[PDB]
Amino acid sequence: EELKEGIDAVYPSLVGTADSKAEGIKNYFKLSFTLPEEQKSRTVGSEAPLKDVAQALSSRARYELFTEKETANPAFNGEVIKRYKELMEHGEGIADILRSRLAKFLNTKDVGKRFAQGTEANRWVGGKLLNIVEQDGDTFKYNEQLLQTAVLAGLQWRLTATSNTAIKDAKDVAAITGIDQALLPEGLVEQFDTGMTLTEAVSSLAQKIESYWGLSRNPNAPLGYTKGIPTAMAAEILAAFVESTDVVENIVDMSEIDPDNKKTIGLYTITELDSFDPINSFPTAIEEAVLVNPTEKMFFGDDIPPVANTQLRNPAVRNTPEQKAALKAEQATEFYVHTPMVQFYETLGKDRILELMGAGTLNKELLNDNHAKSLEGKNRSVEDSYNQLFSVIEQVRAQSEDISTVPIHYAYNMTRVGRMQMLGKYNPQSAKLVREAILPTKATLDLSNQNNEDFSAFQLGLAQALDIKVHTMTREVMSDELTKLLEGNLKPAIDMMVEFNTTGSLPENAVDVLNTALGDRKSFVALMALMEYSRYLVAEDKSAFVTPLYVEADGVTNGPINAMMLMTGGLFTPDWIRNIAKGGLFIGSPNKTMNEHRSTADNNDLYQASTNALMESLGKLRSNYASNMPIQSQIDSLLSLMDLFLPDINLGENGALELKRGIAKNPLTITIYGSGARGIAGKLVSSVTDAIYERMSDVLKARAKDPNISAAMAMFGKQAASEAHAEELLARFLKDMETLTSTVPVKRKGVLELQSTGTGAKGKINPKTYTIKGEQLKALQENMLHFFVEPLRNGITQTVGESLVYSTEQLQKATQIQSVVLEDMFKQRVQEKLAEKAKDPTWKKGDFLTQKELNDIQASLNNLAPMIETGSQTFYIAGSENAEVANQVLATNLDDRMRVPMSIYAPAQAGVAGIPFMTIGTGDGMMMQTLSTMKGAPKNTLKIFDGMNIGLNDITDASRKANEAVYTSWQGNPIKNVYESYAKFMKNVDFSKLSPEALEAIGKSALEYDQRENATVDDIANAASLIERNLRNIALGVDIRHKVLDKVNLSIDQMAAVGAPYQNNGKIDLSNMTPEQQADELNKLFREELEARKQ
DNA sequence: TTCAAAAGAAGCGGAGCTTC
Repeated sequence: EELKEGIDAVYPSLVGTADSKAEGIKNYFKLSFTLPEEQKSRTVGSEAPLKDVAQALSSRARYELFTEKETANPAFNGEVIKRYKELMEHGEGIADILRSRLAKFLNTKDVGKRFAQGTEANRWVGGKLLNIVEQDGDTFKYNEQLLQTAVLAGLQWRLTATSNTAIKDAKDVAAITGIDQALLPEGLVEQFDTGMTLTEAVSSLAQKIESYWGLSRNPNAPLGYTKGIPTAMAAEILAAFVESTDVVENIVDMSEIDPDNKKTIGLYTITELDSFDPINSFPTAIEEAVLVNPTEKMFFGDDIPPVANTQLRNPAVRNTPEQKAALKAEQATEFYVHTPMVQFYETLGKDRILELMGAGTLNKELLNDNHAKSLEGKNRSVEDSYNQLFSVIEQVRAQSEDISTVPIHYAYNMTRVGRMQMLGKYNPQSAKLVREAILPTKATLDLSNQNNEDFSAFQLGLAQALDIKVHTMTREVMSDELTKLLEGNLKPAIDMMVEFNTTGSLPENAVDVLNTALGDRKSFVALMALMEYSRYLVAEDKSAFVTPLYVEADGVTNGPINAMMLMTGGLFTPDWIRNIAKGGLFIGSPNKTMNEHRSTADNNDLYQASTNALMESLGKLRSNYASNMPIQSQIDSLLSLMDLFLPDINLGENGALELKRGIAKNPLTITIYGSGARGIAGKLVSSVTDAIYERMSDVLKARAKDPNISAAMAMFGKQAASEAHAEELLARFLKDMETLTSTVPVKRKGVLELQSTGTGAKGKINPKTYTIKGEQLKALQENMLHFFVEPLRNGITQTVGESLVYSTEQLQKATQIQSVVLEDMFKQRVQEKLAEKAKDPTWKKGDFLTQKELNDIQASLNNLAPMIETGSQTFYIAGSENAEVANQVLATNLDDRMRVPMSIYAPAQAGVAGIPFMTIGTGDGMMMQTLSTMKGAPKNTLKIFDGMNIGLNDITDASRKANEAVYTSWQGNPIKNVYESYAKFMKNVDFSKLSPEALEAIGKSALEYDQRENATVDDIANAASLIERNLRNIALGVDIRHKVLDKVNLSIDQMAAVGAPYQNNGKIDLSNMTPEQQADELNKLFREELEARKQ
C-alpha cells in the first residue's frame, strides 16, 4: 500500500500522477512497478548507472567493492578492463542516440507539446516511453537512471545474445516465412537461423532491460504497461543499435521467393566481435556487476548453478521434486578441459578445422549456387563452435595455471518434453567439437597389459569413436576389428599424432593425412580416438594412463522401441516379441546382450526390418499396377533417381532392389511422432536434391580440370567404369528428372493415376545455377510420396505393430480435443474480461488484462485438467506463448516501426504434439531422470537424451544401471496418465460453450469424415466420450502387459555397447521357447491377470 | 499437422485497416 510513495521516492520526477483514477497524465511506470523486498539490481537508486558501472569496471579493486565480493573473476585482468572501458564509452553513444530519438519524436506532429497539453500519448503503442520521461523546460527528457540502466542491459545483450539464441529448423522457418516446409529454397533456413526475428531480438532485450531495472511487476497493473514499457525500451535500443551498426537489420522480401507471399520479414544480426577480442575471455562483467544474482556466467570450482523451479518456457509447470533432484545431480558433475585436444585444435587452427570438418574455403564458381549455401551453413556451425570453445578456454585459462584442473559446471533445465537440456548453444551436450574438449569422463587405466579389462574398455571406446558398430559384435570380435584398423588404414594418422604428442608439431599435409586415413569415419570423436591412442603409445607409464576417452551407452532405435513398450496395449504377438528383441528386450535368455543378439540371432534392427517391410509393400504396389506400363516406368524412374544419388538405394543389373536401413531411420522415427507422409516425402526429396546440387559442383570441378571432359564423365566419372557406361547414367538422370517433374501420381477413388503437370524440366543444364524449384520440387515430392513413402509407411506400421499405431491415434485425438477446449475457453474468458474493462473509465483499449486477471482465468480452467501427471513428471501439452489471444501490438519504436505483437502465455491447440511429448517424456525423459537419481546413480557422465557417455573405468556398472533405468521407465503408462486427465476433462467440459471454430476442430478428431458437416453438440460430445473409453481400455492393457512381462525372465540391453544387460529376475522361466510359445504363455498370464481384476 | 520456443512491415493516427 505504501509501496506507492516507495517507488515515488526513487522516481519523484517522472511525468504524471501514479493514480489510475486521476484525470491528467497518469504515470504507468510507477503504477506498473514496485521496489522489491530484496535488492535485485545494484543500479536501483543510482543517479548515473553508466558512470557508476564504468567506474566499477575500471579496476579489480573497484569491481570487488561494487559487487561486495572479496575476490573478482581472474579473467577480469588488464586487457579485459581496457576493452570494457571502451565499451562503456560506447554505451554513452547508445545513450546519446536514444536521447536524440526521443527529441525527434517529441517534435514530430507536436507530440511533446500535445503531451504537455494533456493528450494521453504515454498510452499510445509508440508512446509508452513517455512514462519514463521528466519535464525539462518546454520539453521532456529521459529519466537518466532508467535510460542508462537500460543501456547497460543493451550492452550485455549485444555481447552475449547470439550465443543464447534458439536453433531454427525447417519447421521454424516455414512458420516464420509462411512458406511450405517442403518447398523452402536452399539456404533460406540458414539465413533465418543466422538472424533473429523482431520478436526474438526484442523479447530477449526486454527481458534483460526489465531485469536490470530491478523492480517487481505489480499484479494489478495492465500487461500493456508491465510488458509494454520494457518492450518499448527494448525496441528503441534495437533501433539505436541499427544506427550504430552493432546490429544489422535486413528486411527479407518473401515475394522474391514465392510471388504471392506478401510477408516482409525483418532479420536482425549482431555484428560479431573479433575472435581474439579480450572481452570474449570474460563477456559477463556488466551482468555480474549489475545483478545480485546474475544469470549469464560460467560456473567454476564449487560455484554450483541454482536449480530451476519451473519447466523451460513453461512457468505454469513446476519441476517435480524428482526432476529437481535430477537437475541437481547433473549440475553437480564436474567437467574438465582435455588439454591435448585443445592444443590439437589450436595447432590445426580454425582454417584447417574448417577444411577438415566443414567445407573449407569455398570457390564460389567451382560450386553450384545451392550447394555453396549448405556449405556456408556447415562452416558457420563449425566456426562458431570453434570460437565459442576458445572463448571458454580463455576464461578457464585465467582461473588457474593448469586448465585441466579447473572444474566446470553447467546449468540445466527440464524442457516441455521432460529432457534435461544443458543451457547454451555451444556446450558439451550440444556441440561435437566442444564435446571432445570439455569432458566429465576420466579414468586411470592400466594399459600395460593388452589382455586386461582396462585395455578392453580402452579398445571399446577407441572403436566406437572410430565408427565401428560396437553394439553389433562381441567385445572380442570388436577388439580384432579395431586392431585391423589401427594397424592398417589409420596407421599414418596414428604416426602423425604420435609425433604431435612428442614435438607439439603438425605437418603441413595434416588435413590430407587425417582425411585420407579416416575416410567416412571422420568426426570429432574420431580425432579424440586418434589422439588418445597416440598419447597411449608415447605414454611413459602405461600402467596409469589417464584419459577422458568415453564409451557411450547408446539406445538402440530408442524412440520407436520406447513407444512399442510404453503404448502397445493388446495381447502379446510373436512378431512383437521378435521386433522388441531388436531393441534390447530379451525374453527367456538370461544375460543375453545386444552384441550377442546381433551376432547370433538377428542382424536386422528395427530400421532394417521396416526397410524389408517397405520392399514387400513396394512389391505389392508394383503388382496391383503390373500392366500399367506408364506407372511401372514412373516407379522405375524414382527408384533410378534415388539409386543415382543416395547410398541406401541399390539397383543391381538384374533390376534387383537392395535397400539399406538408413533410408528408414528418420522416417521411422518421425512417423511414430505424428509426422505425416508428405513431410517425409519432402525430406527424402531434399536429400535427393542435395546430392544432385553437390554432384553439379563435381561437374564444375572436373570441367575446369579438363575442359575436354564429356558431360557424362564430368557428372558420373567417379561413379562409372567406362565412357559409354557413364553415358547411360547421364541418360538415366535426364530421363528420370524429365518424367518425375512432368508427370505426377494422384489418388482417385483409391487408385493411382498419372497426370501431366505441364511444368516438366526442360533445358541444357548449367551446373552452377542449376536449381530444382517450385512446381518441379512439388512434382518430385508427389512421386516420392505415392511410390515410396506410402509403401514405407505401411512397412513401418507392420513393424512397430498396429496396436501402437492405434494407441498413438487415440492419444493424439484426446490431447488435441482437450487443447482445443482449453484454448477456446481461455480466449472467451479473456473477451469477457475485456468487455468489462470497456466500462471502466480508467482502462483504455490497448492496456489489456492484469497478471492477476490472467491468473484467475488460467486457474478457472483447472477442472479441465490441463496438466498430465505421472508422479515424477508433469506435462502441459497445450501450453504456449502466442500472439492470438491479445491480438494487438504491445509496443513500437519511436519511428512507428519495430511493432512487437503482444504475446501472452496461454493454451493453444496441440496438433500431434501429445505424441512426442508423452513418448519422449515417459521414454528417454523418464529414463535419464531415473538414471540421475536412482540408488548408485552413475557419477561423471554426460547424458545426451538417449545416450550416455561413460568414463572407461565405469562402463560395466553405469551401463547396467542405464538398462535398469530403461526397465524403470518401461513400468510407465503414458496412456493411463492421459486417461486420468482426459476423464476429469470429460466431466467438466461443456461443449455447447464452445465457439463454432472450436466445435469444428473437435469434430475433426472425434468423428469420421462424414459426420463432420452438420453434427450437434451432443454428437461431438458423445464422440469425445467414446475416446475416453478407448483410452481407458488401452491403459488397462498396457498396465497388465507390464505386470505380466515382469513375472517372466527378462534381460534388458536397450542402452547398448558394453555388453552389460539388466536382469529383472522374473521367476517364470521362458527359455527354450519360440516367440510363439512365449506369446501363448504371456497371454495365458494376461488372461489370468484380467480375471484377477474382475473378481 | 513430428517434438524439444515464438516470429510480417509500415502510413496514418493515436487503433486497426490497409497495401505491399
